[PDB]
Amino acid sequence: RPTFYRQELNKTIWEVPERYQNLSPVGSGAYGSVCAAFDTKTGHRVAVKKLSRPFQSIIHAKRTYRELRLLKHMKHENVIGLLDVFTPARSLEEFNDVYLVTHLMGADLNNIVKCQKLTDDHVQFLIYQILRGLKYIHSADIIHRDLKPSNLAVNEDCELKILDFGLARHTDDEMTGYVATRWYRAPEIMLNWMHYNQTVDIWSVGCIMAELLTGRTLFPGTDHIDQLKLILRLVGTPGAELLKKISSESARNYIQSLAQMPKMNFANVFIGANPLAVDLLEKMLVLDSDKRITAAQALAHAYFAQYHDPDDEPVADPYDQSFESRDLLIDEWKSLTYDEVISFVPPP
Ligand SMILES: S=C(NCCc1ccccn1)N[C@@H]1C[C@H]2CC[C@@H]1C2
Ligand SMILES: [Cl-]
Ligand SMILES: [Cl-]
Ligand SMILES: [Cl-]
Ligand SMILES: [Cl-]
Ligand SMILES: [Cl-]
Repeated sequence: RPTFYRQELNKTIWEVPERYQNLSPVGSGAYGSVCAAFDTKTGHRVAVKKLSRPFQSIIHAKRTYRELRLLKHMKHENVIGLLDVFTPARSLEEFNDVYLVTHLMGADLNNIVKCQKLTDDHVQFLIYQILRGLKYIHSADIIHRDLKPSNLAVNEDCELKILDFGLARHTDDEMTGYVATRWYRAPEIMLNWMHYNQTVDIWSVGCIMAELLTGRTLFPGTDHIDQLKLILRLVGTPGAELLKKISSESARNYIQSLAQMPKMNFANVFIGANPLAVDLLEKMLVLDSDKRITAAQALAHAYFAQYHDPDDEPVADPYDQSFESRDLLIDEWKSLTYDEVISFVPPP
């Protein structure tokens, strides 16, 4: 067991191993506080995330377990990777606090795309890395669900990592009105049309790739309905085949109230873009999710000819998510989380 020291950082007590020095607050969502630090063991500038009220309810306790299981599994260049997890507790009986550690990232896609100049070569490399990471995530039957520019970390050399997996956190109010939180969402999940699957992430990659090419948001809707009208104007109103797959009758009833529109010409929307970029956007931005290109199929598209290497696009170990259908008490979720903290093995 390392030695721990205590310090108060913006109204909060932090108890961390001596290896972590020069702690300084970076911010706080509603589910945690984050400090920057120097790790004397690895020599990395690290990002440390402390959880707020991890075991306050059954919902919160299960979310804490879900986040720790997911972060312990992900071992890929283009996805967030765990360096450490710790608790100052010496037993299950006094266990209350969880701390998570990752290699530090100082900016998102918004920081590097708006406030710089992107060649087609930059767009190829950034979208290649997102799809390399997604092939790995999807091979473990994991769905991200919340891909958007603020959840993609990018460094000086244009190297990219996916972070902030959807842990089923987003509220009704967070998705309301003129908000970036909704602009990258597939229409089947925005309006609860049907049981969704991993194809929802490919829709989000299409919206991100269009925005890198034009410098503008693809579907900046003022509300759920305005956004659907923007989507259907580009990709066309649904045919009988997709309408049958919408399980919600009221959702089906509303779509059928809209005047029929054909799919637009993408060469006339994305004026001047590489024709191979236009062709890939047409294969991602398909209304019927059954017919979208997969991450594994997209990596072999001629747009990425420069970067594609089928011997260096790895898949994940199997990931058991049977806990998701399990009904347990707070103290049972807390015991499972404790076991995952003490069994952690750091990377080499
Ligand atoms: S290193 C980082 N997030 C990791 C958070 C985390 C998540 C899990 C465990 C530990 N730390 N985020 C950078 C700060 C903002 C600017 C670029 C991105 C967003
Ligand atoms: Cl230490
Ligand atoms: Cl990482
Ligand atoms: Cl504790
Ligand atoms: Cl964003
Ligand atoms: Cl597993």
